[PDB]
Amino acid sequence: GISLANWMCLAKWRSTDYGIFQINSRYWCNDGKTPGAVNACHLSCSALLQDNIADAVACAKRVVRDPQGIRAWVAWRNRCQNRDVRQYVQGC
Amino acid sequence: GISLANWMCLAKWRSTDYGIFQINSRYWCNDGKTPGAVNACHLSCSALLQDNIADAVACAKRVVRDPQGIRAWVAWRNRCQNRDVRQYVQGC
Amino acid sequence: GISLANWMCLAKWRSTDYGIFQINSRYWCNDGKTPGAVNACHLSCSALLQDNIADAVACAKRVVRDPQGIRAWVAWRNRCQNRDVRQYVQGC
Amino acid sequence: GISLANWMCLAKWRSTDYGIFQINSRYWCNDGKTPGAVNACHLSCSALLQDNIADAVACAKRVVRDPQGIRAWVAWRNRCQNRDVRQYVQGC
Amino acid sequence: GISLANWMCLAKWRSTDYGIFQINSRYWCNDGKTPGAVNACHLSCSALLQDNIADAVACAKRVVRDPQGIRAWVAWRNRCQNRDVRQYVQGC
Repeated sequence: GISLANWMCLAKWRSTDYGIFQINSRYWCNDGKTPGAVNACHLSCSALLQDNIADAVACAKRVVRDPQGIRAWVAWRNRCQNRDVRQYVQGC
Repeated sequence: GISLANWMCLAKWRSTDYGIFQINSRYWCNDGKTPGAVNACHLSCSALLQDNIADAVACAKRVVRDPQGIRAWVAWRNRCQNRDVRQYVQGC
Repeated sequence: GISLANWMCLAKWRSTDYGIFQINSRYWCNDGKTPGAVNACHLSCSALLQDNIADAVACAKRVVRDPQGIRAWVAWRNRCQNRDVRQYVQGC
Repeated sequence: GISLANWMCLAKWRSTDYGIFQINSRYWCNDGKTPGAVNACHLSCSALLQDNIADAVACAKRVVRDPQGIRAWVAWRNRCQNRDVRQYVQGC
Repeated sequence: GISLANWMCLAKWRSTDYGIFQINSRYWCNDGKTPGAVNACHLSCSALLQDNIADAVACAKRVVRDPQGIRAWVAWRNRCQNRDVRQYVQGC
């Protein structure tokens, strides 16, 4: 992931030292984010998958999906209609 | 994940030292986020999956999904209609 | 997850040292977040799944889903209609 | 992932030293991002997959998908129509 | 991934030294990005896949997809229509 380290040492027989660390930080910003909007989809025998990860830091993900065995998807004579469909997405 | 360490040491026989760490921090910001809005979908024999992770830090996720055995999805003569469908998504 | 450490040491035979750690913190901000809004969906023989994690720190998740054995989803002659459907999502 | 280290040392028998680290940080910015908007799709026996990762730092992802065994997708005489469909995406 | 290191040393028997590191940072910018908008697609027996990675730093991804075994996709006499379909994408 992330590893930081900061050291100082001295010996004897003025000083003003600075360490400033700023990784994912935001200052005076107007951030905005709008991932993954879905509208008016028709799914008959179908899959939709989304990872809408908006801001992760040092995050870990592990996935196993459908290792083994029969999948059958069958469709016939289905009727799907979208009419006058509008999507406005404005992550301003 | 995230590992930080800070050390200081001295020996003898002024000083003013600073350590500032700012990882995912937000200062004076106007952050806003709107992940994963879904509208008016028709699912017949269908799946929709979303990870709308908005801000995680050092988070860990482990998933196993449908390892083994028969899946069958069957659909016929279904009628699905959308009419005058509008989605407005505005993560300002 | 997250590990921090802070040390100081001295020996002999002024000083003013600082350690400031600010991980996921928010200062003076106007944060807002609106993950995962769902509207007017038709699920016939269907699944919808969402992880709307908004702000987690150091969080851990472990999942197992449908390891084994028959799934069958069957639909016929179903009628689904959406008419004049509007969704407004505004995570300002 | 990310590794940083900072050292200082001295011995004897003024000084003001600085270390500034700014990795993924944003200052005075008006950032905005809008990944992965989906509108009005028809999926008969079909898959749609999206990774809408908007801002990750040091993040790790591991995936296994459909290792083994029969997939069959069958569709016939399906009718799908889109009429007067408009999408506006404006990540300003 | 990314490795930084900073050292300082002295011995004896003024100084003001600076180290400024600015990797993926943005200053005074109006950045905006809008990857992967999808509109009005018809998928019969088909797959659509997107990685809409918008801003990753030091991120790692590993994927295994469909290692082994029969895939069959069959479609006949399907009718798909798009009419008056307009898409506007404006990552200003």
